[PDB]
Parts: sequence; C-alpha cells; structure tokens
Amino acid sequence: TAELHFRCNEGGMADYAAQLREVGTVMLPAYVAFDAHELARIDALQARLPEEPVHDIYVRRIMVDRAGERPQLVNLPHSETILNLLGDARRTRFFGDMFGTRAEYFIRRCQINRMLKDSFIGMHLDAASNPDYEFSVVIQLGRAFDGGEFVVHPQGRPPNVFAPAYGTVIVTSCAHRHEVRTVRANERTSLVYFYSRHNGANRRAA
Ligand SMILES: [Cl-]
Ligand SMILES: [Fe+3]
Repeated sequence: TAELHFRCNEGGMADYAAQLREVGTVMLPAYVAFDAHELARIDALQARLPEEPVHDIYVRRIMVDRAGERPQLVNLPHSETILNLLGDARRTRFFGDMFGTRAEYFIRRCQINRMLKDSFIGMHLDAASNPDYEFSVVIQLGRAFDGGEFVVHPQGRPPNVFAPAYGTVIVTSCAHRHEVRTVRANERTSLVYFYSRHNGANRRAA
C-alpha cells in the first residue's frame, strides 16, 4: 500500500555508506563512481562479448561463480579489461570506504544483463547463488527505458524503490530480497557484480 521511493544520494562518502548501513541500498548519481568516458569504454567493450539467453533477457558473462567452484574469468580478453576498471585502485578505495571495512574484498561474479520489454526479475536472494556474497553493485548502461525499477524488500519495512538512469550505480546488501520490476519500454542494460571477502570456492552445494 506504501512504497519508499529514493532519488540518487546527493551527498558524499559519509552519506553513501550511512544509507547503505541504515537503508541497505544506495543509488549513486552519474558520474561519481565511474566517469562518463569510462562507462563509454565499458559499453564499447561489453558489446564485443558473446550473448546468451537467460527469451527476454540476454546475458554477457564476464566472471562466473558456479556452486562448489572458485570464481573464473570467462570470455577473454575483453572481460579482463572491463574487470580491470572495476577493480582498479580508485574503485577499490571507493568501495572499501563504502563498505566501511579494511578487509580485502573480491569481485566473484560479473555480467551484463540486457532486459527487453516485458522482462522482469522476480523476487530472490543473491545469497542463494553464494552465501558469501555481501554486496552487489549495479551500473546502469541503459540509455532510456520505462519501468524496470530495482526494488528491495527488507523484512518488516516498506519496499525501497529505485529508478535508475544511465550512469547511476546501485550498491545493495545481499541480505535483502530484491527484484527488478517489468521493463515497460525499449530495453534495460546493466553491469552487475558481486563482492565477497571469501575468494575460495563457492560454499553453495553443487
Ligand atoms: Cl565524468
Ligand atoms: Fe540479485
């Protein structure tokens, strides 16, 4: 009956980490985390990747993280170039502060999701793929679309609704169920990746 809609956080690091802490999700405005020319590069690079259906959602894998296995680079060489940006010193410091820990974090899984009109992502928990995922990061590469809100459903709270634009970045804790609502026009393209302090094998049973 009631849903809490969020705009991009207009503050700084102290504000970003506090919203992630209290709310569990924060949306950063373009182009704080990744500069526009960097997103332009990522966009040119991901196009070169092989696409597979997963048919109203098409997925371009960069890094896979199968049950019982350790994270694996795939679709070389352009996957690694994208990953190099995601894990460079600027981003490592940026998300290190964002998460509020000195501990080393690893990017375990990473892919481009291309969602066509009338696609959606039903309710789920990222922890179900890997119980050690702590945070998820989503970069919006979709130039223009309707619908497609990223919705988080924390236990005993109103849903938190995020409408993302090109260049925005959502950071969210994997402790909350979440979903993407129906895409209502053109297509919605996002780079999604997952952070864990564990770099060993995925403890989800295969
Ligand atoms: Cl910029
Ligand atoms: Fe998810």
